[PDB]
Amino acid sequence: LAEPEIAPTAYVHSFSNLIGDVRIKDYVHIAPGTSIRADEGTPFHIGSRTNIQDGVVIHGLQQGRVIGDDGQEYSVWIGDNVSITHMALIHGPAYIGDGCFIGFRSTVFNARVGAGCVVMMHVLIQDVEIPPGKYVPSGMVITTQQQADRLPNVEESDIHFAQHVV
Amino acid sequence: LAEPEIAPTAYVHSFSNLIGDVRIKDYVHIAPGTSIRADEGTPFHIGSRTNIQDGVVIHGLQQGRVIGDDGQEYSVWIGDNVSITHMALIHGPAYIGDGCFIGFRSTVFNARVGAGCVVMMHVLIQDVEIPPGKYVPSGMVITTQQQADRLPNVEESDIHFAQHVV
Amino acid sequence: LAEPEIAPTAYVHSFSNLIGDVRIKDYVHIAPGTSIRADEGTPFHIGSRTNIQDGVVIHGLQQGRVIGDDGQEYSVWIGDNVSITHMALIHGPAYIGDGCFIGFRSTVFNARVGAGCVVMMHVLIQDVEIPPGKYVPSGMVITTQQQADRLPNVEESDIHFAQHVV
Ligand SMILES: [Cl-]
Ligand SMILES: [Cl-]
Ligand SMILES: [Cl-]
Ligand SMILES: [Cl-]
Ligand SMILES: [Zn+2]
Ligand SMILES: [Zn+2]
Ligand SMILES: [Zn+2]
Repeated sequence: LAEPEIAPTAYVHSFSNLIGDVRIKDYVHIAPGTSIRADEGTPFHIGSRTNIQDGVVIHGLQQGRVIGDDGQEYSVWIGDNVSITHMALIHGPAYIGDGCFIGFRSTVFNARVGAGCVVMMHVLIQDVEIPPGKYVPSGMVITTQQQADRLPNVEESDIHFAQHVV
Repeated sequence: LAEPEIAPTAYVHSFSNLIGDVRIKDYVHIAPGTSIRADEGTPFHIGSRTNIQDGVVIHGLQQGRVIGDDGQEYSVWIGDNVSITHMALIHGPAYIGDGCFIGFRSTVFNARVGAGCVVMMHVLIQDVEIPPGKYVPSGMVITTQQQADRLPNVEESDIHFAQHVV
Repeated sequence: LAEPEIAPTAYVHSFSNLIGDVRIKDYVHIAPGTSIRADEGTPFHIGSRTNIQDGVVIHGLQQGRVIGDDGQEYSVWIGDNVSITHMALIHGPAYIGDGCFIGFRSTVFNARVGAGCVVMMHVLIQDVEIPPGKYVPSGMVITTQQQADRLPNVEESDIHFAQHVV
């Protein structure tokens, strides 16, 4: 496999299982207890200032890609200023836009989550595109575009909540 | 504890925490980031060509067994050609039949899942017997036999989905 | 960081990622595959005879504390005789009282769970106080005090179930 590209100012805990063509940008913080393996789906991108918390798995299917902001194909693209919180599963093909909060134990698989979404806890997002700036309440199972298209907009209190957590 | 029995053609990543009387058959693939410990409930069986993905825990209660295809008691029996996908929890006593797909973050505990089931994501299956060839949609919490007995049959698109993932 | 205080009779598996001011009392059993890091929120308390099972993460927010039984502030307080079962997430600020069962894949975050509760599988408890002696059925997402105030009392069969698991 290709080697990870780890920006000089990124922090990757030595316990993180980081493998393959994972392109990690400035000031990223990858916690212990994480698995970020581009051994099937590849490449991955993790944007600047993004935090990957303990218990997260990031993996990808061999087949299936999203377009990154650079126009290249990725198995997983996670933007800048994103929080991928404890036990989240981000499984390629997946795009998560800048500034998103992905709350505890939530999954994004075969999906695009627009910039500035606040996804709460114990959520499944699969097989859909979530527009930018949407809020997903805890426990929601979003598997159809019809559901995704009904989601509420992020409110000030949702932004406040996310900022408080991270 | 007894030692694992690892078939010559099985692959067990060195990071896997594999302990006790775990009987692993031909062409099994056990990923890093897995825990498969027969230190309480024992023994375990993992059938040929089965894949155990990163984030899975397989454990068992000291008391409580299922009958394997060989007539012996097991804490956990997982058949041939099974996919135990990321973050699944298979907790003995448990039987999972040949050809099952167990989707991301799903749990099987004190239960039997018949051959050829397609269990989707964020599912709980507990205290029930799922007949062969049933589909469990994402997010379902199955804790009574009445619920298990209402499940739909696997359709071609469910089989196609599972094959595409694995 | 301060060092953990590990009681002489506590068992902490060498694979456990245990960091910071974590105060572990008599006869505690911490499994492999656990993460218990007081590197942000701190301190933590884990009471006597409590079991932390494989797959659990215990972490805390930098800001936000609960009052322990000793009157001191904690990020996470887990009482005596508690079972924190596989893949549970206990995230500070959090208080879990003596004798609680926290079932598989359940989360307690920014919440107080009174002594003697039986919390089942795939539960979220967030932003609430659960009174002592309440039962939370599997799959419940408890995010408001109104929901918490409707919970049923633990019955003999719930106690029997918990004892049987642990
Ligand atoms: Cl973390
Ligand atoms: Cl999980
Ligand atoms: Cl894997
Ligand atoms: Cl354990
Ligand atoms: Zn995968
Ligand atoms: Zn167990
Ligand atoms: Zn945390």
